[PDB]
Amino acid sequence: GPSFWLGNETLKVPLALFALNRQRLCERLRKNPAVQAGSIVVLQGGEETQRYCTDTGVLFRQESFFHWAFGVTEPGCYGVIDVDTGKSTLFVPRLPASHATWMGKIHSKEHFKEKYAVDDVQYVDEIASVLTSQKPSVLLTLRGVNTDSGSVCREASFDGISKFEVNNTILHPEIVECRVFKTDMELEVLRYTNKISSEAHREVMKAVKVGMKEYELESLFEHYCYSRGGMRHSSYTCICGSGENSAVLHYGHAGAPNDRTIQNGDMCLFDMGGEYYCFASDITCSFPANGKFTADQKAVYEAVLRSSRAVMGAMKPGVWWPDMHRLADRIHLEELAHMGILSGSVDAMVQAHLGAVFMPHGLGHFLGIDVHDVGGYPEGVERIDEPGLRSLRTARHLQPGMVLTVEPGIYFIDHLLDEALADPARASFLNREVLQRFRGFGGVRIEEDVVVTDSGIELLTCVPHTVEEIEACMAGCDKAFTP
Amino acid sequence: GPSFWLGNETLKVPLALFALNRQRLCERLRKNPAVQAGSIVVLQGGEETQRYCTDTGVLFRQESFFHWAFGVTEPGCYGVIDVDTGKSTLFVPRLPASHATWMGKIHSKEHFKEKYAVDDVQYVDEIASVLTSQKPSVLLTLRGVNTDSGSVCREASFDGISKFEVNNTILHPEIVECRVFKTDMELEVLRYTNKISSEAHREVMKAVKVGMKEYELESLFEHYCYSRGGMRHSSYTCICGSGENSAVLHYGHAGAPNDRTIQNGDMCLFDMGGEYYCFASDITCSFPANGKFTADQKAVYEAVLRSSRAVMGAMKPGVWWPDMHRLADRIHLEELAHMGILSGSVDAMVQAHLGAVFMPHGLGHFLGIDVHDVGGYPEGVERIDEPGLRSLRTARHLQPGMVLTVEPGIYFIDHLLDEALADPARASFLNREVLQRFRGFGGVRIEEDVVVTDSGIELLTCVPHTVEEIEACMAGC
Ligand code: PRO
Ligand code: PRO
Ligand code: MH2
Ligand code: MH2
Ligand SMILES: [Mn+2]
Ligand SMILES: [Mn+2]
Repeated sequence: GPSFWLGNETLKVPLALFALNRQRLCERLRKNPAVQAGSIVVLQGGEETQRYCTDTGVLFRQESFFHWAFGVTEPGCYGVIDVDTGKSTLFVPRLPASHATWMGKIHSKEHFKEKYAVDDVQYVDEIASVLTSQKPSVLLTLRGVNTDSGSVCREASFDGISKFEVNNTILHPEIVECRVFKTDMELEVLRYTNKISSEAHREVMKAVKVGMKEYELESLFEHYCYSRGGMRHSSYTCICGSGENSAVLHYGHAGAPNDRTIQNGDMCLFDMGGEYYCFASDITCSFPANGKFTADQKAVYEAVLRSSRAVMGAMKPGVWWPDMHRLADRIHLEELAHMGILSGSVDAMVQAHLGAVFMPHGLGHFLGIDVHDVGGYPEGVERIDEPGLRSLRTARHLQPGMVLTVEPGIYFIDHLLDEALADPARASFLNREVLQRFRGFGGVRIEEDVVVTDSGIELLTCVPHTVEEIEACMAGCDKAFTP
Repeated sequence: GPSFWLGNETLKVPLALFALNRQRLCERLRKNPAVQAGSIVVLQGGEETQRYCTDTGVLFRQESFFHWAFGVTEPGCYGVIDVDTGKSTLFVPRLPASHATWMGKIHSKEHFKEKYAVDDVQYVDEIASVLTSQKPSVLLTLRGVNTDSGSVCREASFDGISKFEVNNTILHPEIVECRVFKTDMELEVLRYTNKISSEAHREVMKAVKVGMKEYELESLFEHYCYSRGGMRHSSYTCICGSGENSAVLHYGHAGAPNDRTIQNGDMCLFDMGGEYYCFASDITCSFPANGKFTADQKAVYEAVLRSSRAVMGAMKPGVWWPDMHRLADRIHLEELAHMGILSGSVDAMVQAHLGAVFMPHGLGHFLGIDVHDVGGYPEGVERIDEPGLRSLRTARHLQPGMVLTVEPGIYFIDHLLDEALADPARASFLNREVLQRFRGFGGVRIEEDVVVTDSGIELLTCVPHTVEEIEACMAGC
């Protein structure tokens, strides 16, 4: 069957991937005792947008649930799936004749049927008549809360939908659960997004020079991903933090726009990931700007490497993800004590939540069509109300097919360090005579993407993440070179 | 005073630029007989957005009117201007402590006052209290219709605004008219955006090879503009049309996403422009993929070059922009007739609107903060209901300080050609036996950005646009 492909060395993605997702969704809904016979899933695709009131078009990127079910890149579509039969119908806009002058060929409905391997294609303005003819019992629309944004997924609507019975509660938890477990075809795409992003990270590490602006490397990363990977989008705005900016977890946004000059002795923390056909990647490489770790930089880096490796070695089905976060905390505290930054009982440090001073974010998150992917907190899975752990994007137990980031880090964040020094329950663990030397260090994060298997994990990422590999990469060594 | 700068060789833009815009706006409002003493202009900045219901942040780009007035890059702000005194007050978000962990330094109000050279800075949550203290007669908010999108500019709102008298009709035409006329400081930025975009077009022309995907050149263009020019955004989605796609005027969007392989013998039409600090550029280069014009490609190309140069040379204050569009039409028809595609009286072809078959779009448009900049059709300026001219984005007469694109083109668009061939009033002019050789040609567009001066124009763009220049650039010369 047909495939999405951007030529050259880019990945061919079979449209069968989306047919399987639809099949899996129907199979799950058929098992759901509350789903009525004759139900139809109704999804509304994204629409094209402009900047504010101007006619400046914004490049259209499909809504993620609609993409997951259909793989459709055109704006203005709807899509329906008959639960009982699995039959799929794509609704496409009826375009004006002038479209052929300004925007491109006005493809036939049959063109879209063959392109997307759906069972039927109709025009959007006929949706009410088409659905009436199918005599559905209930329309299942999409409404629910994203647990990272807090936003409500807005459900499909069309003129005449009020004449149908509409249920907007069943579908969201079910399609979310389908998205949590990646198919073999989806894993091929996530292997590819990690491959290209890993290559781009290596090119960035080879290119960094003292005196460059952070955004020069953002630009290079995105250029590699697009020109060599066909990744028109990134999965999120590139985080290119040098020096003290490496302690700012989502640095690089419009208010702090990757505009610092890289200086000798700085650590760089580059958290970047290209997106291919709406599939994410998320990789973080930390490294010295000048290509040579100092003793202090090596020690911090090695501490995060130890926690990364311990978590990856422990991950398997049945493991509770908060336990991995606590494991990383304990290891960071142990290693910071071995460095002389902390002293005393690590057991007592953990009770005082001292780990969250150095790692205020979650250990890692589901990844998929969204970089912070859906399904981390389904009903009954509670957020843990403690420093650090409350920022975890899931508190689930690991199961085969989940895709997670593993991204421990250690940072030197002045307001968190000063809070600890003002708190009698935490202050005594800090050795200011050594800590002072790490003020303004920034931080280190080591992030890889992994798949939970039947017995452990598969590593998707291939970047230089040991001290020796990093120094070798920055010295221009071939990838195949093993220091 | 302070300047916006992204380091390296990027342009330092003085924040005085925006102070001058605020002063010019107040000067216009003070002359408006409907404006009451004690009025305050209230603008609302753009807010950060995410992809649909996800937490995936969209890179924030400021709303154009707010940028024009204040130059502010942070989301979530408001800005007000006392009309009588010109005093400016910026309102910034009061950020939570966690901002320092996740997003960066929590700058003080004094930092923002120094950065933006405004008279006062307050927190957004104080806007109602601050404005109440000033006892305004009326708040002037922004509402009006963009004549390219048809969308309504949404006016500022804040908690408590219902307690004030609000006027939402006066401001839009006045701030639009100020944007139409670029200051010398604005022109310096548009010279720079054209400089970097021109350099990037040259790099793209040198890099094009048969067998590449169109999007490889989109990527290179944007990489040059960002890494070398500090242009994090483009002014619009890059149009990288090869072969038949060069006849698709806004090719490159998500439904036709620059995904064709460039083939030997194809024409390329690359319409791309980087954006620096929310100032646009818009440049188009057309050229043969293999670096050598065929006779047919050269003839089409030189026809568009002729109209490009004729229009630029005729532009001066007082010229009616529709006349320039018709001038390009007439030249195209003359040249297509010389090539044997057309036959008969060019005067009669013009009366039949045949030029619009080959150039269905407007000759060019205002350019500024937005690539299709505001103010093309103020009240009293009417759109001309004829093929081609109806797509003109302004029907104004030219005046000094206006910034225009000049972008004639000739395209071979099947449905327009076929409609003309069905019409006995136009079919006689077309020679099917010659036209058939140009079916699937695509098209040629040549675009320059210019400023109207007291005596003529100043050309901002510097790209290879003669056949000799193009072939030399592409041969690695
Ligand atoms: O948002 C998160 O969960 C991770 C933490 C570091 C940056 N991204
Ligand atoms: O939209 C416009 O007015 C011009 C015509 C060709 C592409 N841009
Ligand atoms: O977390 Mn990247
Ligand atoms: O027209 Mn660009
Ligand atoms: Mn991540
Ligand atoms: Mn233009």
